[PDB]
Amino acid sequence: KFPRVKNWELGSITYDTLCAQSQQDGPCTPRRCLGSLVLPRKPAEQLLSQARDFINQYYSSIKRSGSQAHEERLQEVEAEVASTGTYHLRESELVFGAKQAWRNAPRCVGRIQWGKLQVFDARDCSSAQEMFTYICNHIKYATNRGNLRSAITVFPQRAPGRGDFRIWNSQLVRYAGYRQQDGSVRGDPANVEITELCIQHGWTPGNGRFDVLPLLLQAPDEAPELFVLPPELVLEVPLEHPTLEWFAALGLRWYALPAVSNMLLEIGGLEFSAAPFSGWYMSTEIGTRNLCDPHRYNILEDVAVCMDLDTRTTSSLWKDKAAVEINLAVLHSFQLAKVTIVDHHAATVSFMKHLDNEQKARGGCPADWAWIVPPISGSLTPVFHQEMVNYILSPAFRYQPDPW
Amino acid sequence: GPKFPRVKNWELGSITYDTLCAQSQQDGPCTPRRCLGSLVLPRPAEQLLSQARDFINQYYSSIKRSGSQAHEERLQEVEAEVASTGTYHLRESELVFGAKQAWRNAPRCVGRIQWGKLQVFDARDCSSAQEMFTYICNHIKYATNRGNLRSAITVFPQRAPGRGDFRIWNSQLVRYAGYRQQDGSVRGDPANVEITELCIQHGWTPGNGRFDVLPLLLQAPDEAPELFVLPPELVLEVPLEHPTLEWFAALGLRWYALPAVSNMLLEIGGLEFSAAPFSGWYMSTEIGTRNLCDPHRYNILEDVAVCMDLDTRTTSSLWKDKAAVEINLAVLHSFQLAKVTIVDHHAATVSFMKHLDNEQKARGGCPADWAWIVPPISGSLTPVFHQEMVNYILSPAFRYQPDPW
Ligand code: HEM
Ligand code: HEM
Ligand SMILES: N#Cc1cccc(CNCCc2ccnc(-n3ccnc3)n2)c1
Ligand SMILES: N#Cc1cccc(CNCCc2ccnc(-n3ccnc3)n2)c1
Ligand SMILES: C[C@H](O)[C@H](O)[C@H]1CNc2nc(N)[nH]c(=O)c2N1
Ligand SMILES: C[C@H](O)[C@H](O)[C@H]1CNc2nc(N)[nH]c(=O)c2N1
Ligand SMILES: OC[C@@H](O)[C@@H](O)[C@H](O)[C@H](O)CO
Ligand SMILES: OC[C@@H](O)[C@@H](O)[C@H](O)[C@H](O)CO
Ligand SMILES: [Zn+2]
Repeated sequence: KFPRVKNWELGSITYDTLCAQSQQDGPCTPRRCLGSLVLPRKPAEQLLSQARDFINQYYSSIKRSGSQAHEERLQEVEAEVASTGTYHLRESELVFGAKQAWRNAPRCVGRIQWGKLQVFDARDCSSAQEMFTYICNHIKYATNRGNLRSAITVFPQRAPGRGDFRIWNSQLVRYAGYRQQDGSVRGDPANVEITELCIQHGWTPGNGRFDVLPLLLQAPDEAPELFVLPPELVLEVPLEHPTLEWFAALGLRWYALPAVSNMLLEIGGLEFSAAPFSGWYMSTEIGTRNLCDPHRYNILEDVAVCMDLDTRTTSSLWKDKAAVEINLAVLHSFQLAKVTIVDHHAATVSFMKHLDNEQKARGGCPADWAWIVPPISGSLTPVFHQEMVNYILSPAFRYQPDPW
Repeated sequence: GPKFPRVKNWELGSITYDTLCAQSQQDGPCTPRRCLGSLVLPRPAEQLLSQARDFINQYYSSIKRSGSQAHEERLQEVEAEVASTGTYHLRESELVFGAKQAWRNAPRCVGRIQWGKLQVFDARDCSSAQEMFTYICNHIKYATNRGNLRSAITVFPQRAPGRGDFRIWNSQLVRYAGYRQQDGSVRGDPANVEITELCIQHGWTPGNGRFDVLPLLLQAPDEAPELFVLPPELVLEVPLEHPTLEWFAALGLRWYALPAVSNMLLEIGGLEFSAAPFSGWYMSTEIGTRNLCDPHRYNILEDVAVCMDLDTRTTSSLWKDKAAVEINLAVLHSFQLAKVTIVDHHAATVSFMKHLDNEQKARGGCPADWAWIVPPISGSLTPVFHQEMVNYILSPAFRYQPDPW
């Protein structure tokens, strides 16, 4: 019923009772576990019950359950859904809802920060142009000259029988990938498709390894529009290494602001199809995944050769060695640039503290072990040895289909 | 698409569907409401017969004689045995098939490319602890092969109704002692504190080193376990040195050659073999990362980092990451120099991906525990990290069982 959760480094045991609050099924069944899969395979009373649950969450949060304001708010929601098939959140409710979705996000290692989130209400946006203004302000606010601050901008909710507000980019800041005549890629192979979409919508493309993509922004039932981010808004960090003088000569660099723009924020049964959020990077996202993944910049071999490692065989651990120096270069360069970043040891340590906080606060914490455990040096971090329970709580961030 | 889990590799973009999970007749710990896939240990003639029937069907399928006269006769013979005795017995080749299939079916083992090449030792005639010792020594000699390691399993008599189990009390045939100190610390391997004390309680005169090989506590049916010291010449060990860090040798670290699990229950057609030690060869990260660097194991990370003169006062120096790499390299280098079979985490995960493709074609899927398959260092540097995996319980199976004390 309630799962026993063991930490194998410390021998300590907890029991997750929070998971009983899950109203949504994930992909596992008793016959097989699908916990390693990245993506999911796929009226009024329903909305009304998700709404009431949410409003109840909110008033309990401000310690006013049963108050007249609480009972009144419930009747407003009920009156509105009964008449219109939908309802609208008050700004304070949206702010609470956004924080809870972040708190409930099982794949986020940064949730120790969940209570500190600047929420921009952009629900009065009626055009792609206005979306762009809102986005620019978000980036300006969040970047803060390198003293990064977590933020989310919330655009208008989905509505029955009209197109969604959507940001076509998967991140607000990302580098282009240009498919070359011989079928290689200059730039970021993860972004070949969005790059091609930008060009087809009139963007004049650069030809570098790190060309910042323009935004494709879509207002309901309209073709998406192209907007070039002003370069002065996009803070970037040149990569150099503390001891390897040759490393800077690789011409490598990365952007400061990690901002997801393709996810759906669901609150009280309402869905926000455009609600970009940003925090700050954990170094391995850049050093290990972005730069070392075989299907990303894939620079492992190049670095190892610069290090004169023996690439002929796997047992020299040339890959492990290069990867460490790359992550070290990312930490060093961000610190030298005074741009907020957290290494995977510090991050995982703070996540453990978060598990403890949430255990006392809520009786558990949904966590996806495969995502929380860093992509290098797994068992060198405390989260490796910590069992975790995964489940879906609402409010939630969800994946949604690419709008094209 | 099909009504089966869609499985994606995100590096290559390739898609398979697992149809093999349909053959699973045993529930795991997950439900639609929550995934417990990360938990290490999650919680009658009628039942025996259906399990037995199922395995006999598996056996005859594998020899391509499903539905044959010998198939139906074997089914009848098993039902009649269970009818008169309450249990039944495997033919020798059925045992070999079952032990191989249990290995093939093990979601947590990355070494499964080798599954067809397992030497199965039949020790179902064993009738004493002394005899178990002989069989185990023989296993260790055969499997070690002076450094050219060979996969093997030795199978002792099955669990019998109204008779005590054959049990090996040790969790591995070879493991190091852990001596609790008066200051509260542990000398040796902290993993082994309890078994070390049980050995002493049973009359073992304890050492006082960091790497004292443990004696075996062996239990024949309905008898107190008996203590047996392994003759040092049978236990191959490898002193650790580093290819370029000349001081690493001075740390006096070492590890044993033979990784032999000895406390898992082997289950085949409902028959339960409570003592069936098996052994392969190490993947280097088992020694280098887990045994030597786990905080609750030898915990040598800080020590090595200090010798490397790293900044252990801040996480951002990546001192743990650097030291861990050199320790893993020392493990590989030393085993290679000593000519003792070992496989690094890159070569092992590449072979497992090949194994996945083999099993996709052969069986339509492969049960795999992602958390265990992905190595504890350099995770996304290996191809298995980017491979989605479906986990389920197939039988024959290796299973955990409670410590006999
Ligand atoms: C403040 C510092 C933050 C850190 C250090 C952090 C860290 C991370 C990391 C390492 C991941 C794994 C992503 C990947 O590897 O693809 C992740 C995912 C995620 N984070 Fe955060 N995060 C932060 C802020 C935020 C904020 C402000 C939100 C929402 C308001 C958020 C919500 C999420 C969600 C929903 C995911 C899952 C993304 C996906 O599945 O693609 N995080 N986070
Ligand atoms: C031949 C070379 C082999 C390699 C490289 C290999 C590799 C591995 C590794 C790295 C693990 C993870 C164990 C841990 O991290 O605690 C494992 C687990 C396991 N292996 Fe193997 N293995 C090999 C041979 C075998 C054989 C011969 C068998 C049985 C006939 C076997 C059955 C198992 C089982 C049942 C587990 C799960 C153990 C547990 O959950 O504690 N393996 N293997
Ligand atoms: N769909 C999809 C899909 C599948 C796997 C990974 C993905 C990207 N994951 C998020 C990557 C990312 C990038 C920048 N920033 C952040 N980020 C910011 C705060 N927390 C995470 N996360 C999407
Ligand atoms: N019960 C239990 C339990 C929980 C976590 C880890 C554990 C040990 N896992 C096996 C370790 C191990 C040691 C030597 N050899 C092998 N081995 C040999 C062939 N394949 C794996 N495996 C047991
Ligand atoms: C197949 C596997 O689930 C996939 O590669 C996951 C593994 N863990 C991850 N962990 C993080 N933090 N980010 C990721 O994209 C992934 N990808
Ligand atoms: C808590 C977590 O499940 C536990 O530490 C697991 C993770 N993955 C593992 N993987 C392997 N190969 N061996 C292990 O012992 C573990 N331990
Ligand atoms: O080129 C488009 C891709 O970046 C995009 O499809 C992402 O894979 C997707 O949005 C999930 O991140
Ligand atoms: O010292 C006792 C332990 O080694 C023992 O309890 C093991 O943890 C157990 O047998 C499973 O590995
Ligand atoms: Zn699961």
